[PDB]
This record gives sequence, C-alpha cells and structure tokens, in this order.
Amino acid sequence: GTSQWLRKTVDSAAVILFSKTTCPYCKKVKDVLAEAKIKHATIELDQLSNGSAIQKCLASFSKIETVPQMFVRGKFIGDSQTVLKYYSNDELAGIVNESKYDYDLIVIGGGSGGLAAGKEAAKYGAKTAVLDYVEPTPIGTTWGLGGTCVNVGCIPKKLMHQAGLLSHALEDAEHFGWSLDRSKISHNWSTMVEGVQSHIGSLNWGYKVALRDNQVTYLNAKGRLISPHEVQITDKNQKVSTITGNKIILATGERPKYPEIPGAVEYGITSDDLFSLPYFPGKTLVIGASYVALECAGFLASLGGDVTVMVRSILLRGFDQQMAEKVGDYMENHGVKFAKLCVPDIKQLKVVDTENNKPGLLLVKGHYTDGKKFEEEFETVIFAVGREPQLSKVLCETVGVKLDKNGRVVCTDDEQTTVSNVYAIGDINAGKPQLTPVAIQAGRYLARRLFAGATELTDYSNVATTVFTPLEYGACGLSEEDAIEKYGDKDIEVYHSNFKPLEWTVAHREDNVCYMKLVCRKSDNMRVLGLHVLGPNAGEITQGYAVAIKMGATKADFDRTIGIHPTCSETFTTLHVTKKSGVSPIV
Amino acid sequence: GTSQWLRKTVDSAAVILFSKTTCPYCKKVKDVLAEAKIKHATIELDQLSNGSAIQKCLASFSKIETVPQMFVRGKFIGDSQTVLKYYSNDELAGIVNESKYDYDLIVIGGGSGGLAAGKEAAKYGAKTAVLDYVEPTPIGTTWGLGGTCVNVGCIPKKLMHQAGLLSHALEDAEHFGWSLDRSKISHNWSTMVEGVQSHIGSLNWGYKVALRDNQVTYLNAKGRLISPHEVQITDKNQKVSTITGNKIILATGERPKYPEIPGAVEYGITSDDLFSLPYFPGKTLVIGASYVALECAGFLASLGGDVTVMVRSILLRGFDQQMAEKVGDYMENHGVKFAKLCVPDIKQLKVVDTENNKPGLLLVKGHYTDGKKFEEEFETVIFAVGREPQLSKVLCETVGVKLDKNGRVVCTDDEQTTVSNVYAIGDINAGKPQLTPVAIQAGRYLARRLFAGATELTDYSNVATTVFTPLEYGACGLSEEDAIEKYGDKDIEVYHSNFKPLEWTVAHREDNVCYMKLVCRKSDNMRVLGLHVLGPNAGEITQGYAVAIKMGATKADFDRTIGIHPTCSETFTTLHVTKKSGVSPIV
Ligand SMILES: Cc1cc2nc3c(=O)[nH]c(=O)nc-3n(C[C@H](O)[C@H](O)[C@H](O)COP(=O)(O)OP(=O)(O)OC[C@H]3O[C@@H](n4cnc5c(N)ncnc54)[C@H](O)[C@@H]3O)c2cc1C
Ligand SMILES: Cc1cc2nc3c(=O)[nH]c(=O)nc-3n(C[C@H](O)[C@H](O)[C@H](O)COP(=O)(O)OP(=O)(O)OC[C@H]3O[C@@H](n4cnc5c(N)ncnc54)[C@H](O)[C@@H]3O)c2cc1C
Ligand SMILES: Cn1nccc1C(=O)NCc1cccs1
Ligand SMILES: Cn1nccc1C(=O)NCc1cccs1
Ligand SMILES: Cn1nccc1C(=O)NCc1cccs1
Ligand SMILES: Cn1nccc1C(=O)NCc1cccs1
Repeated sequence: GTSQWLRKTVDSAAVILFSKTTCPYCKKVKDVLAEAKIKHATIELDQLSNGSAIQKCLASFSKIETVPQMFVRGKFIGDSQTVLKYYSNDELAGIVNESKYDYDLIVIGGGSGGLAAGKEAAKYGAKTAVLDYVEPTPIGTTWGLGGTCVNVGCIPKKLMHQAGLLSHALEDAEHFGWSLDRSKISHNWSTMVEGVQSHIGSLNWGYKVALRDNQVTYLNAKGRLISPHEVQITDKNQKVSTITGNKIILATGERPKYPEIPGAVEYGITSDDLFSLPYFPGKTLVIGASYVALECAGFLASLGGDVTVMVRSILLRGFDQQMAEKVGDYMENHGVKFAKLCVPDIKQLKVVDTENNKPGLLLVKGHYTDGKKFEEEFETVIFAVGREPQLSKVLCETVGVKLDKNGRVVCTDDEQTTVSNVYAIGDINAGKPQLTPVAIQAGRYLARRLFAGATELTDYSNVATTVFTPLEYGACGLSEEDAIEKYGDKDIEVYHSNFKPLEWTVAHREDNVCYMKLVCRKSDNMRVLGLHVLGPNAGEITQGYAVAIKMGATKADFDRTIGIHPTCSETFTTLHVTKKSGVSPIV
Repeated sequence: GTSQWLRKTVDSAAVILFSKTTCPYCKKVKDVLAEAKIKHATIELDQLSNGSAIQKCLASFSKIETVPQMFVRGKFIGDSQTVLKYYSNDELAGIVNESKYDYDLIVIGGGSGGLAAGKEAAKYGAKTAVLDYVEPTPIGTTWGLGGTCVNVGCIPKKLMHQAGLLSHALEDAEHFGWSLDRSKISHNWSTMVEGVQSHIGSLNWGYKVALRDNQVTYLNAKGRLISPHEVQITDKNQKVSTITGNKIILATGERPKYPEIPGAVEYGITSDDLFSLPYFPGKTLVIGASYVALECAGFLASLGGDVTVMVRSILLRGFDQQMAEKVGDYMENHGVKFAKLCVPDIKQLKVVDTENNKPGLLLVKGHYTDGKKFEEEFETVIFAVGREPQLSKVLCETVGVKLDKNGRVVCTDDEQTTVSNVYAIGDINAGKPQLTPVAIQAGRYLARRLFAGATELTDYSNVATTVFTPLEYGACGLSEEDAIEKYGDKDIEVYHSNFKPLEWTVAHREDNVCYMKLVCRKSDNMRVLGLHVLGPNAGEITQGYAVAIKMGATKADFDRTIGIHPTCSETFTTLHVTKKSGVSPIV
C-alpha cells in the first residue's frame, strides 16, 4: 500500500527531499540545494494524511525515521548534517550527478507531448534529453521544433480558418454601416502564408529557448531504441552514436498517408505541404472526408478558391452523423463542391512553375461506386486520407515493445509499455483521443509520477473536440447513435433547438442553420451523455460545459443555471423540445 | 406536506386534469378537451413519487379516488362520463369559462419578464391579459412591444457593439492577406441605425403575433392597480376603464435617472434615446461609470467618435475592481478619454438641427474632486447614472404592497408581495440581479406554480454576467474582494494567467492584456467561488462554466477536464500560478 508507493517513488526519482513545512533543518537543506542550483522534488509529510506512516517506512531505506532525508536515483544520501558536510567539502555536485546512465530521461520526439514531458521532468531534477527530427515530405518540405500541431496542424490551420472567416466579416460590415465594397476586395495567399510562417518561426525559437532555460539537452537527431536503455542517434551529417537513459518516453507522432495509386506521391500534396506552400493552390481537389479534409477545403473556398471534395462514403466517420451532414450541407451551400461516393484511380499535365510561383496542372481519373467514371482537371490535389505512425523506424523489434494491429503502442492506464522503463504518449498511444491537449496532459502527469512521487493519472473520457469548418462544430461525449446503441432507444431522450446568432440578423444570414442538442439517459436522472453544437465560436461555447459533464451534469443542472444574454451559448439553458415529441426545432 | 400542496394547486389552477399515462379513459378525456380547444394543465400521477397518496387526497374534493378528474378554478367538474355529458349537451364551454373575474391573470408590463409569464400561463388554460405602455422620454422618444432589453437595451447595444468590433476586423484583415485599406473606410451612423431598428421592428411584430397565437389579450394601455383585484387602464385616447383579475403580476421595469442639475433634462439624452438617434452624436460626453456608460462609450469610440467619460469615483461599482480597472485601461489605450474624479454642475450653444439631421452644441461645466474646474464643449451629452422604478405611477398606496427604501417591491422567495394574489418579477423585485434571463426564468417558473401545480423556485445565486465593452468581461460568482471579506485572506487562493488569442498573433495585437482568474476557498476542497475573464467572446466563454459552478466545481474539477485547442477558454483547464506565490502571470 503506502510501502509500495514509497518504494516506487524512491527508486525512480532523480533527486528528492522528504521534508516538513515547519522544520528549520529542512529549510537549511532546501537553501543549500538552491545555492548549488540543484533542482529536486519535495514531499512535505505534514501535508499527507498518512505522512506518519510514510516517515516510518522511510527507515526501511535509510535506517532513520527523521526529516529531512535526501535521496538521489534510489540511494539515501543523508540527513541535515551529512548534506551540509558534502556541500562544504565540495562533494555534493559530484554526488547528485552520479548515474549509471547518460540521462535520467530520453524523450524521442519533440512535439506536443514530448516537449511538455521533458520540461516537466527537468523541473524536478531529472537530467533530460529531447530528440527531434522531421523527415522531409516527398517534395522536400521540412520545419522546426514543436511537432505537428505547431508547424503543420492546429496552429496554421486555425490561422487560415480565421483568414477565411474575415471574408464574411468584410461582407457583414457593409450591413452594419461601413463604407467598403466587398466585391472589390481580393485575397493574397503569399501575404497570408508569410504572416503564418512568421508566427510559427517564433514558436520554433521559443521552444529552443525554453529547453535551454530548463537545462534540457536538445538534439536535432533521429532516434532509434535499440535496447531498453540504449538510443541510437543519427545527426544531420549522418554521424551515428549511442546514448543511454534510465526512463524512455516514446512521443514520435504520425504522418499523412497516401493512397496506392499512380501519381499520388509524385504529383499530389498533403497538409504537411499546404501550410507553407509558396503559391495559391488554385483550383483544388481535396481527397478524403476527415476533419483535416473538410477544414482545409473550407478555408480554401472562403479565400476565393474553386474547391471540390472527393468523398468515398460519409463525412466525419466516428462523429455524430446528423451533425456531420449539417456541417457538409453548410459547406455545399457556401461554394464547396462534393463528389460523393467516389474514389481516385493522377496524371501530370504541367509541372509546378517554381520560377513564376504558380501551381502545375493535373488530370484526376476515378470512379463512383456504381461504376460511372470521374475525370476532371485540377491545379492542386490534396490527400487527406488518414495518418499513421511508422514505429519500425523508431523501435527495434528485439526491444519487446508490443504494438497493436494499426502499429500503435499498447499501454497501461499509466502509459507504461510491455517494457518496464519505457512509456508512450500522444498519437502513438493505442486507443486514446489524438489531440494536442491530451498529449500535453499525459506528458506532464507522467513526468510527475516518474520524478516527483505523484499518483494522479490522465483521464481520457469525455474529452471535448471542435471541428473548425466554416461553420464550427463542437462536441463533448457520445454521439446520439452511440448512446442509442449502448442503452436502447427507449432510455434515450434528446433535447434540441435551432438558433440564430444576434450578429447574423442585421447581416441577413440564415435563420435556421445553427443547431444544438443534448443526448440524455432517462433512467439515470436524465444524465447528459453528449452535447453537440453547430455555430460560430463553437469551441469557446463547448469548453466550459466539458467541466460540468466531467462532474456528471444532468438536464436539471442545465435548467437551473441561468443564461447570459445575448449569446449563442445561452440556448443550452432553456432547451425543451424533445425529438420524440416530433415538434419542430425551428425558432 | 402533500395535502396542503394539493389544496393550493386546486385553488389556483384555472383548468387542470389529474391523469395517468396508461389509462385509456384519460386519453378519451384529453382528446375531448383538445377538440373543444380547451387548454389545461395535466398532472400524471403514474409519474410522481407520492402519486398514490395524492390520488387518495383527491377524494377530499371529489369523493372519488379514481382517475381522470378535472377541475376548473377550484371546483371539481367530473370524471370521464360526466365530462362527456357536459360536452354532449353543449354545456362544457360555459363551465370552463365561468369566473368571478374578467381574467385569471393580468400582467402589468410587456417586457422580458411579463411577456414570458403571460405566454407560459396561457399554456395551462389561464385566461390572460398583458398590458404594455411606453411613456415617452423628455425629447419624445417611444417604441413598441417587448420592454427595455428588446427596444433600448441588450439587443440594440450588442448590435452596435458588433458594428464597433467590425472596425478591428477590417484592420486585422490586411494582416491576414486581404487587399482593403482600412484607413480609407468610414462609418455611416444612420445606415447602422436603420438596420438595427428594422430588426427591433421584427421583434415588436413577433411578440404581438405570439400573444395572439396563444389567445392572450394584448392591451396597449397604462395600467394602475387600485385594489387587489382591480386594474384601471388608460388607452391611447385617455379612455379610462377597469378590468378585474384573479392573480396579478407586476412587471413594469425601470427607466433612466437624470442628475438634479440645470440643463440635464433639457439638453442631454439617455440610452433610451441613443439607439434610435437620427443623427450621429458627434463629439460626445458620457456621464457615469456603470456597464451602460462604458458599453456605450466603447462602441461610439470604435465607430470613430471623439468620446470622453466623466467618472465620479470608480468604474463598475459592485464588480471585481481589479477586473474593472483592466477594462478601463484597455478603453483608454484604444481611444476613450476619461475625466477622472469629476462631476457635472449643461448649457445649450446650438439647437439640434432636425432638418439637416445634425446634432446641436453644448457647454458642460463641472468640477474635479480637489477643486479644479471642468469646462469643454460637446455635441452630445449622455447620462448613464442609474435606473429606477416609478411604482407610484403603477400602484395605489392603499392596496398594501410593501416597497423598500429604493422603491422596489419586497417579495418572498416565490415572488409573492405582501398582498396574497399580487406578485412581482424582473427589475422591480427588490434585491435580485437585474438581468433579462433572470426575469424570463422568474416569470415562466411563477406561471407554472400558479397554474400547473409546480413547486420549483427560481435560483438567484451565482448568476453569470458579461459586460460588452470593447474587450469583453465575463464573470460568475464572487469578486476577489468579496471572497476575502467573507472568508478571510488566509482561506482564499487565487489562480491566474494572462493569455493571447491565436487570432491576435498575425494581427499584431497586444501580448498580455487578456486575463483570467479563479478565486477559490482553501478549506472547502478549493471550491471555485468566482470566475473572471477579460477577452474576446467572453460571454460564450463564461456561460458553460456557470453550470459547473452551480454544481459546486472545485479547482480539481477544472484540472481533470481537458482543454479544446486552439481556444481562449482552454486556459482555464491548466491554471497553476497563484497570487500568493508572487510569480508573474504573463505569457
Ligand atoms: C492538419 C491537422 C490539424 C490538427 N488540428 C488540431 C486541432 O485543432 N486541435 C487538436 O487538439 N489537435 C489537432 N491536430 C492533432 C495534433 O496535431 C496531434 O494530436 C498532436 O500534434 C500529437 O502530438 P504528439 O506529441 O503525439 O506528436 P507530434 O506533434 O506529431 O510530434 C512528434 C514529433 O517527433 C518527431 N519524430 C518522429 N520520429 C522521430 C524520430 N525517430 N526521432 C526523433 N524525432 C522523431 C516528428 O517529426 C515530430 O516532430 C491536428 C493534426 C493535423 C494533422
Ligand atoms: C442599455 C441597457 C443594456 C442592457 N443590456 C443587458 C444585457 O446585455 N443583458 C441582460 O441580461 N440585461 C441587460 N439589460 C437589462 C435588461 O434590459 C433588464 O434587466 C430587463 O429588460 C428587465 O425586464 P423587466 O421585465 O423587469 O422590465 P422591462 O423589460 O423594462 O419591461 C417593462 C415594461 O413595462 C412597461 N410599463 C411600465 N409601467 C407600465 C404601466 N403602468 N402600465 C403598462 N406598462 C407599463 C414599460 O414601458 C416596459 O415596456 C440592459 C439594460 C439597459 C438599460
Ligand atoms: C500487459 N501489458 N500490455 C501493455 C503494457 C502491459 C503491462 O502490464 N505493462 C506494465 C509493466 C510492469 C513491468 C514491466 S511492464
Ligand atoms: C425555462 N426553462 N428552463 C429549462 C427549460 C425551460 C423551457 O421550458 N424553455 C422555454 C422556452 C425556451 C425558449 C423559448 S420557450
Ligand atoms: C402576502 N403573503 N401571503 C402569503 C405569504 C405572503 C408574504 O410573506 N408576502 C411577501 C412579503 C414581503 C415582505 C414581507 S412579507
Ligand atoms: C497540467 N495541468 N493540469 C492542471 C494544471 C496544470 C499545470 O500545472 N499547468 C502547467 C502549464 C500551463 C501552461 C503553461 S505550463
């Protein structure tokens, strides 16, 4: 119980001090450690309900039951007198740096999860290295430190979404009294990309400064785990060497897939290339139906592009399908064309004009599910048909780390793999939501358990999401069809309503396109199982409700809470029309 | 408790049917009442906890313990045979329509609370009248049905706020690649007012249609309660008559105050006049420091006005003063001038030019709090120095309804006045938050208790707010200073952080102006006592957290909930810097 926790804490902490808030001897040790610039974890036994028991259990390691007690990498170092002896004799530095390994922690992968984990571990005195390398895309695209979200993901895509949203802000402004003429205004792609890339570059730099300031070793090198404690590194001159670490965190993420058809790799691109592309894509085909495919098609259309989406079966597989259809219907009414039930079988007509900064030209041939043919010309073809890890590049099979059928790492609920000192976080952790805030929380909480004696786990249930399509879609919890599957139709009640943002009235926008619903369980006091909203600022709307759902909110909790007026979100506080009543949700 | 409840429900309901969902005899009576277009409340006993005990208590009125049983204004009417007997003999309509009074409910005042109460009561078969009259402002301004929020409050001010926000959207668009030149674009006040007023006109019409479709009598007439059941009405020709009603709801609201100084009434205006003003205000002085004053000064500055605010002492008295100061400093850096610690002692230099649609010119004289004098010319002067009811207009003193020292109605926790059949809701209910969603909930919940046997009360605690200044300010719960006063500084912990919206990066806006904090009580599991946020879309951010605070959220509930990325709201899910630690909150 307590004895198994304390044994795990002492064995894996790099430098840790067992202490009491009221002890002047403990303050003296803390003061010396800060002078020497020795970072460490601290456990204050008068803050724990069973601190009395823990302090007796410490004697099993040190043969004493007093505070303070200092440990380094599993070894009792001393009490107050002994630590001060080592300091005044100039022996303490060499003691706190003694290790069987080069590093207490090696993180393979410098993205959302890996950077968060490495910074948190270094705070408690773990000597840490972060490895990051970006394998170039087929056309040669590469980028800096920070991972998929920072460089080719959430950050550039929401900036480009905002450039798209501003098109409708320019339109609205005339109705609110401003003198501009929207039909006379055009968009400059390269000016936008330059501004987006300048911000990304400031993030690349900020991460390198943060690692430097936390005393983390950053290696721009590709890592491969060749045994439980050995990592082979290849640098930018193909120099190969080996470094060793006590704990290993795998955090290498995923990359886009291509279909196995002629011309796909040679002549199409992916999201990896889009966010730094030097020319406007022009007339564009997006192949796929994920949130990546629809978000990219959406902003390209708002920026004035001629955009088509090729859909194999359905939009947004895995999300609530009533909401997915409403998302696509809005896109189609606002200029995005859809080739439904269709797959591709890519021919090059013109090479990309790198001189004049212009796209090439491609012939796309495909077929509909009934066998009819598809054939049309496009300037750019973007593939958004899923993402995958490539761990047979990071991980020698002899190490013994178990992978599932999709190539992701099978982990315990505390991120441990089948090898005791090796852990995995982020998109490569099998079965977990693949989101930046999840990877960050997992990485921070893991570092605290390894190096500061924490026990708290990451909670992966009911994590909210937002799809940043031209009209945004926020969700938290089950889809309506998943709720009915799990509990049966007779135990599910759905409250819903259309709404119109007040901002849309003077601007003469649509009356009954925005929509929201709560999916509830009758036999469990009308517990809210899932929340869904389509409208502007849907991520801001959804976030706060995610705390209430974590807390077990019921329909009655929504009813008794008062709305803020005038807002979109307040419509959730007065819902009353059920789907089983058959009454229209229009307002 | 069961027997005194049923007594109160039967005496109060206009038409009510006690029923069971499984009974075909009940179904037959429902369809007869529907065919007859007789509206009524229904109590399904096979869905209540103590439904078996109520069924037996019904015999004290009807001498039967069986179901269905229908009652009209306190009298038992009959079972299934007896009701069809009345229907077959064409006796039913005369029975359901017999009453001592003209109406079951008279609502005095057709604003946010009054219209909501009237429509909900009519749902249960209560014969209802709604009286509304708008007394003109000193310069003669008047408007249509719907109250302060609809015509001269939340709706027009947030539309005008949006027109102001679009000026900075026009500025941002250049940085995101759009080809306009903000510096050559101007704003037309009269075009914006026409769009705003056309939307308000559609709401006036919608409310009249809604009342007609619910069989509610709408009288555009001034009402005066002269006895507990008698309302004297004066129509548009000052024809005076009297109508009678069983229950009365006072819902007459407030109007702006003027200071007691020369020239104020003659030459100044209030928010009542601003939202339909036919000329641009020009160089404007706003006198006051309430959320009304700051919201109005805010959008006038963003439209291009030369705007000054004259402040007697502090901004936003009653709100968290750290947050109020941040609100005002942002406004001062973005064009609003402030005349601090200053009060007015108004002279007319030019009369308003109603023909050429031009403002007049005024000389304002005042003094600062030490002794220096204030003297400057303005084209428009706006007073926002509080609001008050004038219930002497509405309520004869002899009726016996107790008012407080401010002229508001003293009520019980179920809105009852000191006269048993008279109730008050909305801004005139003493001590309650003066907000439109509060008035709507109160009115709806009260109507259900009067006419459908409901017991649920309106919960007035922890009601969230938003101030729609140029940078918006949302809050739910206690200010920091009120928490410290209530519990003591050692029992309060405050977590806080600056943030920067992602949308502001490419647009080159400010790094550390947006700000958020959680005020928590240490000795109660670090319960969240109050939430505060300064930033864009603050009302959408705050709303969802109000449900969590209503359910008693702690800091650990915020910690275990995962963020949505990229949003402003997600910063609440990872707060960690305490005020007590002294660490900087900047990003
Ligand atoms: C277009 C797009 C949009 C997205 N939008 C959002 C959004 O709005 N919100 C959201 O929450 N999520 C979004 N995501 C998902 C988000 O990007 C991921 O969930 C997140 O980046 C996962 O972080 P990670 O640490 O697991 O991996 P990554 O961020 O992918 O980091 C892994 C890093 O390790 C490097 N690496 C790989 N192999 C090696 C090796 N052998 N040695 C060294 N380094 C190596 C990789 O090059 C990379 O730099 C989006 C993703 C995409 C593609
Ligand atoms: C500028 C401004 C901005 C505001 N912004 C917001 C906001 O963003 N959010 C928010 O929640 N609240 C806001 N409010 C507050 C909101 O308007 C009020 O809380 C709400 O309107 C109160 O509703 P009510 O039913 O109590 O009264 P009202 O809506 O004022 O309705 C009362 C009606 O009764 C009429 N009446 C008066 N006497 C008589 C009589 N003798 N006979 C017949 N009829 C009579 C009045 O003319 C009026 O039409 C704002 C207020 C102002 C002034
Ligand atoms: C069975 N399994 N599948 C994946 C991960 C595991 C597991 O139990 N790992 C925990 C360990 C403790 C010691 C060494 S590994
Ligand atoms: C008041 N309330 N709290 C919870 C559910 C309800 C409710 O019945 N809403 C009524 C209407 C909302 C919008 C138009 S009518
Ligand atoms: C009149 N009445 N009938 C039953 C209950 C009441 C009542 O308490 N009225 C409200 C009050 C306001 C101030 C003091 S009491
Ligand atoms: C991870 N977490 N969950 C709850 C509170 C925290 C925390 O300590 N936040 C760390 C940082 C936030 C922003 C920059 S560093």
